Amino acid sequence: SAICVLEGIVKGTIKFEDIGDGKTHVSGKITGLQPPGKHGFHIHQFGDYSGGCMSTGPHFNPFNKEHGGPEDENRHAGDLGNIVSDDYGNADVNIEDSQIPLDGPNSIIGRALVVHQNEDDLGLGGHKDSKTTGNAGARLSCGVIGLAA
Amino acid sequence: SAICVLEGIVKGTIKFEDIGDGKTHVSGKITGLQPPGKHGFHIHQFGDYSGGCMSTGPHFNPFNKEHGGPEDENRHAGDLGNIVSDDYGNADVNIEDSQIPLDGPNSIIGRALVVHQNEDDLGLGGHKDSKTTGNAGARLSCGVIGLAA
Ligand SMILES: [Cu+2]
Ligand SMILES: [Cu+2]
Ligand SMILES: [Zn+2]
Ligand SMILES: [Zn+2]
Repeated sequence: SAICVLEGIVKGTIKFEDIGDGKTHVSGKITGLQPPGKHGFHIHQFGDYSGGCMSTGPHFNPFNKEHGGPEDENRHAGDLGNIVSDDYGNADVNIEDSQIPLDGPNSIIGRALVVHQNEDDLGLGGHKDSKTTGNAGARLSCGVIGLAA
Repeated sequence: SAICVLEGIVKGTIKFEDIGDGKTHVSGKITGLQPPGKHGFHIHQFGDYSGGCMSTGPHFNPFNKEHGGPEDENRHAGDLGNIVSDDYGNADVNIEDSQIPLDGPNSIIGRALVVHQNEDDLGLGGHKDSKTTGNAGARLSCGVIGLAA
């Protein structure tokens, strides 16, 4: 098991459980996520927010692919897609994925979870930065991913 | 390299560098650390502060020893001893140690750094809890230890 306490504007505790396989299940309640709609949600390379969310670096990309959506083969391991907030800024996270293991050479422990101001276009927006960040825009919050009981 | 952004009352960014060996060097500037004098400083088992610093659990103890000081053989790997704050609450951390590696089966990545209200008696206080926590008292702040560039 692993766990992430979000720091920044958007608040919440995100748990990670080996499910497993194979797959890990990521969940938790998020609040303060404005405006309502879809927001990019990604594991980034470094678990360092000493300099703000900017210091977590680029998307976690161990298999050296382009940015995509969680269902594409051509996809960063850290590409969890979008989560959705309602009119009050509340969101429930409930995602299953098989490129974010809790051990092994490509584990996510000690990396960072990041949630974004905009929708992640899943690499299909035809923007300058579509194929790297999904054009997801500003980093609202981040948390270091930690070993949990 | 690894890094810790302190959350709680006491503020600061603590860096961890393989030095190395062998040994890792831990440093950074801390503020808000009252009252002046010695405060226990320890790596704890879980990088989880979802429930407050309490959720980081006991001292990191991979080699299954009793609590001691950093120079004892009979010592938790997480036992970094005491740091010192001046009259204004400021402290400079500068410690070298060889039981807190940044990789391997006994790495500290994804665990937690914790700083305490009291002096750690290094297992010599003859208190109920001397040989487990050093009688270090309340957890003022904690940070998850993260992978850094
Ligand atoms: Cu991101
Ligand atoms: Cu401690
Ligand atoms: Zn990506
Ligand atoms: Zn100890």
